[PDB]
Amino acid sequence: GAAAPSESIPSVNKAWVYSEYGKTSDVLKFDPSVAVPEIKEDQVLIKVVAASLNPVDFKRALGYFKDTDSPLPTIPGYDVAGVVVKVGSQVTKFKVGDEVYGDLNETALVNPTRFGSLAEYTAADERVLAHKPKNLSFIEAASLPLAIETAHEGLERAELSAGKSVLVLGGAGGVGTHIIQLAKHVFGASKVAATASTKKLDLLRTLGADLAIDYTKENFEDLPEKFDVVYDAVGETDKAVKAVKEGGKVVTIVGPATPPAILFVLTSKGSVLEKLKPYLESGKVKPVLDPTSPYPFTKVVEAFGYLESSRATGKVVVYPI
Ligand SMILES: NC(=O)c1ccc[n+]([C@@H]2O[C@H](COP(=O)([O-])OP(=O)(O)OC[C@H]3O[C@@H](n4cnc5c(N)ncnc54)[C@H](OP(=O)(O)O)[C@@H]3O)[C@@H](O)[C@H]2O)c1
Ligand SMILES: C/C=C1/OC(C)=C(O)C1=O
Repeated sequence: GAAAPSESIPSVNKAWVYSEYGKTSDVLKFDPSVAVPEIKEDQVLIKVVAASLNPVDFKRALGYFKDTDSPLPTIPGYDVAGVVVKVGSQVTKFKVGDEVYGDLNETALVNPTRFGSLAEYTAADERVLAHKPKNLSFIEAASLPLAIETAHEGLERAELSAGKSVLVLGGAGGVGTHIIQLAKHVFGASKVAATASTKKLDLLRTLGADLAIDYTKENFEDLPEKFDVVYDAVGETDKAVKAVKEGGKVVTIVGPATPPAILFVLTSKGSVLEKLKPYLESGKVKPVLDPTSPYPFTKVVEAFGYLESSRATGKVVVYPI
């Protein structure tokens, strides 16, 4: 990884952009000539290969955290996978040519970058990145970071550990599919239960759920079984706190949290991806892609529309970029 010739890195590129808050179907526009971000000293520039969408992208675009957002206009997209093309003077972990992936924004809700991953090139902090596992495609790798890190962090916050039981509310989405796999294969849960609708129960079982609960037919909180950990990924903490054992832990990623449940917002860290590398290399934890993935870079508006339906199974990914 010698530096790229400087004239080989463009100063403008194609990206999706919005200049005012609103629905993606109204505000999200293709711009054939936006600035490539200049990197800071602790960042790398990446040639984006694939990007995933997350609900935060559209909630952000609606203006839900405008008071702590970065200035408009915005190029959306948190998740990235691609190839390093430039490294800042303080970077030590990556060199030009490294294949990398991560969630760009250390703090999702406070000063996320203006220059997101739905662009041909993007700038990323060294600290949010990890080396792409050789056995994963760029589509697969881009699908992972925000969701798998949120799954991981919520399970750690809930103190999950070997032999304990866990109930996952929303097992079939970007986050939930990882909550199940991590709980079973990384945290050593003795029993993993999870909720989804009728046609998604077999998927939950395939990912490691011992008990798949159809929420459209029955109410988990009325079951006599109670769990050491309940991880709410839907926003049902009122009910979640009824399913936990005394002294157990309930976490949510959708607020507000009814005590004793806690809400948190993930911190994006490349070190989490690195910790999980061996599970990703062995296939014990797999990426989960929605059957409609990938969407071409021309179809980003459609990709958001599908995500906004709340029906995605695993991840919506954009490729080729
Ligand atoms: N606080 C944080 O750090 C953080 C980080 C990431 C995400 N989030 C938030 O967490 C939530 C989940 O994000 P995500 O990326 O996993 O979303 P996602 O992929 O859009 O979730 C879609 C899935 O949700 C399932 N679902 C919807 N309502 C359900 C219910 N009542 N019960 C069980 N399953 C249900 C759907 O399955 P069915 O079709 O079977 O309903 C679908 O498979 C979002 O609100 C997001 O904004 C928070
Ligand atoms: C990615 C971060 C998220 O944080 C909150 C509170 C959401 O709803 C998100 O999607």
